[PDB]
Amino acid sequence: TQPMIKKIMSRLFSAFDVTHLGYLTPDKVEEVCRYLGRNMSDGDVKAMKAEINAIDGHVTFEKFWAWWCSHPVHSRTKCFSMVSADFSMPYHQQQLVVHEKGEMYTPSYRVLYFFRDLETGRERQVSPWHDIPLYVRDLVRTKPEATPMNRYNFICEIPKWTRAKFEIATGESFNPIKQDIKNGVPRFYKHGDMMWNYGAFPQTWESTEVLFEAGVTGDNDPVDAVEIGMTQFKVGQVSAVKVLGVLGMIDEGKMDWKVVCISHNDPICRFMKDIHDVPKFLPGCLDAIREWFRVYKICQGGEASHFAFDGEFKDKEYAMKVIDESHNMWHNLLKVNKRGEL
Amino acid sequence: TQPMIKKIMSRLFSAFDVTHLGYLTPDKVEEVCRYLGRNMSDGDVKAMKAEINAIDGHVTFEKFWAWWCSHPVHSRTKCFSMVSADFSMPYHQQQLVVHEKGEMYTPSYRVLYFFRDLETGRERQVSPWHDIPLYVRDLVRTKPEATPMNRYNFICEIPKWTRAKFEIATGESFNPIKQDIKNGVPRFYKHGDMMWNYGAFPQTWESTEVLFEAGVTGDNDPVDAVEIGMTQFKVGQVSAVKVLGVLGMIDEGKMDWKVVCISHNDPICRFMKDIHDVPKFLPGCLDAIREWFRVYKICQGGEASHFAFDGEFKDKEYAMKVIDESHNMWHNLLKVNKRGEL
Amino acid sequence: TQPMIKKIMSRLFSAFDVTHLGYLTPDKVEEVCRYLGRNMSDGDVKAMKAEINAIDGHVTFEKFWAWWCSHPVHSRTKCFSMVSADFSMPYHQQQLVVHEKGEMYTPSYRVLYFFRDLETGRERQVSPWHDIPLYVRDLVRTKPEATPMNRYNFICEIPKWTRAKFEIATGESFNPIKQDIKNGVPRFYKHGDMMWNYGAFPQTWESTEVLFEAGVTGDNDPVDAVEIGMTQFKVGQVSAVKVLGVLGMIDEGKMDWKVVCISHNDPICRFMKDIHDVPKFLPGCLDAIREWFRVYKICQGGEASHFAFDGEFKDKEYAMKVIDESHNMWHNLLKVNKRGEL
Amino acid sequence: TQPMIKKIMSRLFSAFDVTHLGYLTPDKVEEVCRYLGRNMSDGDVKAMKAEINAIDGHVTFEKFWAWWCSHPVHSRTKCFSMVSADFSMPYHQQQLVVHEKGEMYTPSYRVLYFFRDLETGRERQVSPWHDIPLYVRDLVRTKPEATPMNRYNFICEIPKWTRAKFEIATGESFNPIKQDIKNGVPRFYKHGDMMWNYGAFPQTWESTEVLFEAGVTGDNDPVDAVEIGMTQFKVGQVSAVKVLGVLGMIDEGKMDWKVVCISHNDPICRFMKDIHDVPKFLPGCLDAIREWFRVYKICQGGEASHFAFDGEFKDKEYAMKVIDESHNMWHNLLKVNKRGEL
Ligand SMILES: [Br-]
Ligand SMILES: [Br-]
Ligand SMILES: [Cl-]
Ligand SMILES: [Cl-]
Ligand SMILES: [Cl-]
Ligand SMILES: [Cl-]
Ligand SMILES: [Cl-]
Ligand SMILES: [Cl-]
Ligand SMILES: [Cl-]
Ligand SMILES: [Cl-]
Ligand SMILES: [Cl-]
Ligand SMILES: [Cl-]
Ligand SMILES: [Cl-]
Ligand SMILES: [Cl-]
Ligand SMILES: [Mg+2]
Ligand SMILES: [Mg+2]
Ligand SMILES: [Mg+2]
Ligand SMILES: [Mg+2]
Ligand SMILES: [Mg+2]
Ligand SMILES: [Mg+2]
Ligand SMILES: [Mg+2]
Ligand SMILES: [Mg+2]
Ligand SMILES: [Mg+2]
Ligand SMILES: [Mg+2]
Ligand SMILES: [Mg+2]
Ligand SMILES: [Mg+2]
Ligand SMILES: [Mg+2]
Ligand SMILES: [Mg+2]
Ligand SMILES: [Mg+2]
Ligand SMILES: [Mg+2]
Repeated sequence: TQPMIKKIMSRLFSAFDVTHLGYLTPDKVEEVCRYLGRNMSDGDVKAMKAEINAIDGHVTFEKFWAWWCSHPVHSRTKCFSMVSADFSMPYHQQQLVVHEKGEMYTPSYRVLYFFRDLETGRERQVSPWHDIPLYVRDLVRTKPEATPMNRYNFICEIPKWTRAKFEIATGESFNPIKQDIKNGVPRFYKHGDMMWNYGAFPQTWESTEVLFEAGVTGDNDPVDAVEIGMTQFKVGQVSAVKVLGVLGMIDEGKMDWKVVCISHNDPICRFMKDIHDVPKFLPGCLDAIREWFRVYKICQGGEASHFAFDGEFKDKEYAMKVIDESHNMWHNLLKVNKRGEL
Repeated sequence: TQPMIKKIMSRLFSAFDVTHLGYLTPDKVEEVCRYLGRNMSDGDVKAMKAEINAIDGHVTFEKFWAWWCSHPVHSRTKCFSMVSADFSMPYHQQQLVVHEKGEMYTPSYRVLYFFRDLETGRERQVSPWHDIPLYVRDLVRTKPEATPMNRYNFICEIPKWTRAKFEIATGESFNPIKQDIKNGVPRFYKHGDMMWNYGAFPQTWESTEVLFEAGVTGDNDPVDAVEIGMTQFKVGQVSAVKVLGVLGMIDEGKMDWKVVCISHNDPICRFMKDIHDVPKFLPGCLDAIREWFRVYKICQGGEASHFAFDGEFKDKEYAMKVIDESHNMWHNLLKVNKRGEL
Repeated sequence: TQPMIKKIMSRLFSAFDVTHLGYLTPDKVEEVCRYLGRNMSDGDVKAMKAEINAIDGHVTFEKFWAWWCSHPVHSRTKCFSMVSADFSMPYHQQQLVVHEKGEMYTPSYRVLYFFRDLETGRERQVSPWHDIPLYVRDLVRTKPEATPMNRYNFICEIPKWTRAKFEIATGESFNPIKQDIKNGVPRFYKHGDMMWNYGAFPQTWESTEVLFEAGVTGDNDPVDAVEIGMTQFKVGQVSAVKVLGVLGMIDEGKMDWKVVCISHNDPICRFMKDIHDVPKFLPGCLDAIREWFRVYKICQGGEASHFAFDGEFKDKEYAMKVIDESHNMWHNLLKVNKRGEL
Repeated sequence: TQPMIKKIMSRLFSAFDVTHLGYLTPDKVEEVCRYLGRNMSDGDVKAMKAEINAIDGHVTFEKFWAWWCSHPVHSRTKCFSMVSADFSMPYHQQQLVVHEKGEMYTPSYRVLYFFRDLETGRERQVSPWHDIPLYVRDLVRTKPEATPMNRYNFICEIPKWTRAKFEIATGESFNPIKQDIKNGVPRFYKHGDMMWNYGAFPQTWESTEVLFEAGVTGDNDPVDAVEIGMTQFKVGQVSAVKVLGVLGMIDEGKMDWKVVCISHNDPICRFMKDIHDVPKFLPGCLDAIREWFRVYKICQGGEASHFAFDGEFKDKEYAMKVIDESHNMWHNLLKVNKRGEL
């Protein structure tokens, strides 16, 4: 009798009121009985059609539900096994829900994430880091099996044209987004605005236990992403992106890959197929990204950033390896060592 | 010990070889034992670490698999419950696979559909009509809960700029795509080429038992769709589309809605938000569609088509109602009345 | 006193009524006299200011014009050389004007072209064939001198998705567009609709006096163009296109090049840089174009079309050479031999 | 005998060597004499053909030119009026040429502009401010007379994602672009990078003699433009833009309009039709522009900028009026008062 069962029965009802009259015609009443009764004889069935006929007026869904719930929970469940097979969903869709706890630009501000199970309606808090899938996987993959997958979830921490340095709080339960703290106050970029959507990939971690080719360990954070599309995102907004390449930034002695990606919703996504297409269609974009990350902390007392491969942006095949490997590291962190907070 | 278990263990292994060295270092050997052994003491554990140390040379995944499979299937399963929770997929992705049975443009030609379970690797034949989801539902829905869904699977039967009249064979098991037969020969449009991708929505049916507002029943086929993007699709190709509106075509006395939609991969999808945007950005497109469907059978001995609403293209809210209701009709056809073939 | 002179004086007037009060303030009246009066005697300047101050009410432009036209043709002549240098246009822009003489789809239908000189206001009829520039040349070319030009005027005779075979009438004075006549009636394609904007390049001619490399002479018509953008054009509409390549069609034994081009207003024009990009971004488009032109006359009793280079689409460099050479032929036809009608 | 005459004769030559054999066949030699010779005596035509036939080897253009230049200035004069009418260009296209005088980021750096007359080949230095047309006007306007014009030349001083404050030097002859000087050194924005292409409209001037509606005079500079397309421009690059709206910025007590525009080469230009479409397709763009200009000088010791209309972005109709009026002011500055340098 739970809300999940009610939705199943609601879809069942629609198969007998396809045109949404709002009620069951007499013919439809006999038909839903012939259907529910399929794993019965007439003993429990005779009692069923007689019961529904004795309802007063139009058999609305609401009255049909009432009739259904009035039966004994055991006998219901026998025929319900058929109903459930035909009318339950393949999987329960989870709606990502975002809530703010004010006040923005002060240390108290948080962006919290929840799941709303669309079948049960139950809400639970989740971690944008651990619980948002890194890979966007269709239940039924219709794109041809030849073309390989390139659809990643990107969590936007810092929208295009802004400079409040929001971050997934790796140290707090459920890892809400917060504003980073620098010199005791909420941190704003001093160098200038972030000129692309900036954020991170969920279910990745720049491991402090891994010696990257560059001779350093990781910066202890989710893998960083720069989304170069034309649309400004909201803080905490999550959207599907295509990975194009990656910059081997070494930041304060830690590996700090910067993945270049573009929203699958951008008008030029189709035409950007690897890192080399970015100079062709967005000349100066890669140079500006490399330079911004090279110098941005200098005005803050830091030093110029170093880069592996002499600052070369590696291609997408390489970037997806980097992401895959940080997914493994994240598996080791959360699944194996049970660390949900740093 | 099945292929599904092997993939689970392969992802497990990667969490202890994150950098893909191809083997387990000594430290990693102790760690995978501390992990597998978490629901054990030392009795079954002592036997475990001793067993893995006694492997010769580098513990490759292949040797790790061998060691794992050599244990007694019961004791394995106790710790495996933990492994399965951490490293099994949320759901099994199904790869849509298409096979042709030649020869094209003859009556023998068929396009068959299969599912390849990507975890088990098992293939089964499926119906493009019944088994391809009508609605494209993300497991975790990241688009904000306010913006409503508009992502439908479109099965292309007739590609842009062609005239071989392929159709889902509603009368055959597994409903392969075939070429329609007219006057004893494989059917080609006489009027001209189809100038947009033409096909159908899976899990819909223009019910022969429903009296549509127009005073007729349906044409006994899946709901028809015209995809107006610039890209030509392959025969049988399935892709995600956005519904914009619908034309109330009455064809030979049957309701024969023609849904106007556009590929979510087209460069101008973002800008087309309802049926009214089509004349703005694709002037003449709606007029040509209405006219082509109005007259195309006349040169074949048929009559001009009629249209409800005096030929008005209804908007997307209306088109999605039409699609929703034909989904209900399809539920009644397949689930309730158990008809997989017409 | 021409309307041309009036517009010059209107622009002069605006330079002293910059915010468009609609009239001259006293200080502005003194300033326009000091301007008109260099280099004249103080006698003529003071008398000039006096003539204008003696105007009744507000010195609107319309009254300023009146004063000017009443002024003596002598004093005018000396300063007007200055005025003309400062305020005359570099060249007179001609506005293309299109008029129909009904009735459409009958032999009487004509689309006529005119020029309206925006400075003199005089309208004169012109030939879309002879008088519309083949090359679109900016007065000041701002694109870098490195980038070679690829901006051509395309005259649409047959809009996307239509089949009325309109044509520039090479045989009639001013070469209006008419519907071709086949078998005594206005001609419609029997094969199907034209699925791209179809038309011709002005100031070109497939010479009947030239033996093309293919061993045949030309089809005696302007060079044919297929514009593959997503937007449908109106009959007779002229717009700027980018040339991509050309198909060496031989039609009924005559050279009948089919240039592939795309509108500079199309959303994907920037990404289409040569003929090879068409299969990348519009798969099937080239094949469909070749096939349509190969077979369309067969159903009319004609023969399959032939193609040079085995049906290969030559690239944009080759296509521009063909166009340049047909431009030379047109120069010989019109300028040298004075043939405006065939 | 000018290089201008040589190009005329080159085009004439091509009209008799249409396929570019590179020389004149005998029949073509007779034909060019019959052309040049109307209307002359048979004596002069036969002697002319004889002069050219008496040429050694193949009559290439280069030798044809030689023959022409040696011909007697009398006979030339009579036919050349015909030649000039048939083969001279409507107007001489000027190619914009840009030269740097290093060294960049020092006070010595200059970007100079030239015109190369494509017919005469003569190069002369020009002012990007005065000599580049504000309005982009086609010789033959093919867009329908209904559509009003919205095609302006934009001079980029500060490319997208940069912060070197380059400026048209209003104080120097020919008004080269230089880096602004602030506090004795070449000026860089302290606030951050300019996140859109920034520059100015040629042939405009924010007059110091005009009391703007806001109750202040102008900032004595060309009108400022922010180009919001996705493509980064080079310093000094000139390109055609579509005007969308304008921000009524008051900067240090002076009127300092900020016109919002977008490149006619941008993929989404067609879809942006007025200022209201910018929030539809580039959310946050307007807010970010207003805010950047509001605060950027504060970190330099300056004050927040003021805005007329409470910071509202006025629409494109209003923006074009502002531009038209600043064009009038520029006419008064340059043409009437002869001020090319401030
Ligand atoms: Br050009
Ligand atoms: Br224009
Ligand atoms: Cl998880
Ligand atoms: Cl995918
Ligand atoms: Cl910082
Ligand atoms: Cl199903
Ligand atoms: Cl959705
Ligand atoms: Cl048919
Ligand atoms: Cl025909
Ligand atoms: Cl190009
Ligand atoms: Cl010729
Ligand atoms: Cl500054
Ligand atoms: Cl517009
Ligand atoms: Cl002024
Ligand atoms: Mg940080
Ligand atoms: Mg980070
Ligand atoms: Mg960092
Ligand atoms: Mg980082
Ligand atoms: Mg059919
Ligand atoms: Mg159908
Ligand atoms: Mg039908
Ligand atoms: Mg149908
Ligand atoms: Mg013809
Ligand atoms: Mg033609
Ligand atoms: Mg032909
Ligand atoms: Mg032709
Ligand atoms: Mg300045
Ligand atoms: Mg300025
Ligand atoms: Mg200023
Ligand atoms: Mg300014």
